[PDB]
Amino acid sequence: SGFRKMAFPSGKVEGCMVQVTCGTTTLNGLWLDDVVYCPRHVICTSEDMLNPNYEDLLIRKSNHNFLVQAGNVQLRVIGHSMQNCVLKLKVDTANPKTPKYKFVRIQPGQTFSVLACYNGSPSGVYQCAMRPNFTIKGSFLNGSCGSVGFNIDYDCVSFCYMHHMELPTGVHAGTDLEGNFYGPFVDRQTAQAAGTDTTITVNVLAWLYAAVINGDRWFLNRFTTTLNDFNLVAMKYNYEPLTQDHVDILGPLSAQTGIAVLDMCASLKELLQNGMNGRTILGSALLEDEFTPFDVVRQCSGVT
Amino acid sequence: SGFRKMAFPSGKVEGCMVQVTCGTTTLNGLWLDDVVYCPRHVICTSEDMLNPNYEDLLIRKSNHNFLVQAGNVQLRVIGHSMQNCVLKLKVDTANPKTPKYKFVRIQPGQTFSVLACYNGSPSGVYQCAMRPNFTIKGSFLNGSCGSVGFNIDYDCVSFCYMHHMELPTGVHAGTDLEGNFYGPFVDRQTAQAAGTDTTITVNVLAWLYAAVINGDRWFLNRFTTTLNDFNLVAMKYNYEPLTQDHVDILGPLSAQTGIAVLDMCASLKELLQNGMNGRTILGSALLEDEFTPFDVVRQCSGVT
Ligand SMILES: O=C(c1ccc2c(c1)OCO2)N1CCCCCC1
Ligand SMILES: O=C(c1ccc2c(c1)OCO2)N1CCCCCC1
Repeated sequence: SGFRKMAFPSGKVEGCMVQVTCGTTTLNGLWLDDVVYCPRHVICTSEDMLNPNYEDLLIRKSNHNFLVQAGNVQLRVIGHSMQNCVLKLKVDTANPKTPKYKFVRIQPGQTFSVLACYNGSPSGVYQCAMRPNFTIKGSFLNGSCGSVGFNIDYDCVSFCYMHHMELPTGVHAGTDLEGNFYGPFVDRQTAQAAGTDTTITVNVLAWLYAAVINGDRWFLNRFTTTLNDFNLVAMKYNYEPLTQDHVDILGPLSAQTGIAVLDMCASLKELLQNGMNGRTILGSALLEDEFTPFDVVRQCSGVT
Repeated sequence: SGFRKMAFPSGKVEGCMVQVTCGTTTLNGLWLDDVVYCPRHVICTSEDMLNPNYEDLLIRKSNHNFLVQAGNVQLRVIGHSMQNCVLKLKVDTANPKTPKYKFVRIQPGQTFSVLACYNGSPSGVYQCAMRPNFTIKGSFLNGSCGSVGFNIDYDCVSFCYMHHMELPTGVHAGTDLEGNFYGPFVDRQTAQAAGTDTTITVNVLAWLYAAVINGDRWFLNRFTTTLNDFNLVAMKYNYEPLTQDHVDILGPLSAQTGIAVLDMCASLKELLQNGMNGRTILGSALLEDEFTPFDVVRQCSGVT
């Protein structure tokens, strides 16, 4: 029993992290097969970042201008290309520790583990969610760019995120591994404001199921609701609208606990309207939204 | 910027996890050099657990009764001994992935990463604290026994915890790697109640510094206090007493932020007395106590 914010074991990804230096900028790269993936802003000075023309900056760069170091050994760069906002540096050596992997573009609400790295060396691992405004709330200092987000299905690492920047509000923006930003963000030092950081309703419900399963049941009430009635309250409290697709996804947790999804929605509705009154759920004083239904099932069943 | 509950990268420990089976009980072992460490209750049936005589149960066990599997390969057990509440199974093969390591017995308040494992396979990694009542609040299903807690200093893994049991209240108890329980707990299925789970005051203060550093400053007040005045409030709110040793440990965070430790104590005192009034600090509605001063400095400076 118990329920923890839990990251995937990071070993498979640790094996992929390298240091990329271009001139005086050092950040992290991901080494998969004979390709190192890194943020294209590695070619920028702090000056360049104000209005970079990446294609023009890249003309001034050759293979030998990108220094790739894996541990204390240098990799030979035999090719480089820019795909959207990432650089792909072809090296002469396949990463011998390349795990089974996929590049996936996740949806808002989806959770993933981040291996925070500095100079190509892992510092820590944490769990986070793609926010509905396509930011993430990370822990990233200077040098952490190119740190990656991932899920694991048994032995296959799905890479979903590469860290590129911090907004003036101290939230995080980055790309998938094809170099496409999540949301409307760009790798430029400009006014970029995030939209409304709404609560991931389906994730809250999942976590309320996790709570019931782990014996925290005080918030279960005597009411039910409908998707339309619930959504009116959701809207008011900056919760994401709940769809039938979310209800379907919650089916197994409904089945396990014998609490109909709309009943749990009615318990959530009362929690929003009445607050937690100084109570906690799974040791939280607010409604946790960075566990997916899949995360709850995984942790409650003990998938490895 | 940003501040996350962050575990150590788990790869070094992933390399140490094995499956231990004795008869019909399967749990996890830690394989370091040519020794596999596991909970001695691996020799117990669910029946035995009510009043096990471990020395008597062990007489009925030979080297060949302990099945040790690392991936899909069996290890040959050439010796076994019981040290306190752990078994040490000598195998004929040194773990080739043995990291630099130490066994350390941590104090209450100290944080560590847990690699949750099932059948010797890692499921996830999370951060937790040795509670002042020598429990931890983990996420452990059946088969997770022998999962370990650890800190990393650069390349040296300090093993501090091995998971042994869940109390009837769903909190966790385990040993150091010499098999000595944290607190008064025993590997027997009996009435074992935890004492008061007090708040780790020094850790709250550290996390308030982390908050100020990351721009969350609304709770900073116009007051200071003394250790004796603060402690009277601490006592009342089931916070651990703050010592000069804790004040000294907070010195670097005091220095960095320019907020005297006793001033932050006075801000904490007001938060206890006045509550958070629906406000959050670092996205928490309660005062987080599972970051040490060392953790805050590490994450705020970006140690790898
Ligand atoms: O809802 C509660 C409440 C009840 C029990 C609790 C709790 C809160 O937190 C821990 O256990 N209150 C508090 C007392 C006044 C009545 C209305 C609001
Ligand atoms: O202390 C607060 C408060 C103020 C601002 C906040 C907040 C809480 O949470 C988000 O921003 N209140 C709420 C209003 C009535 C006055 C006393 C209690």
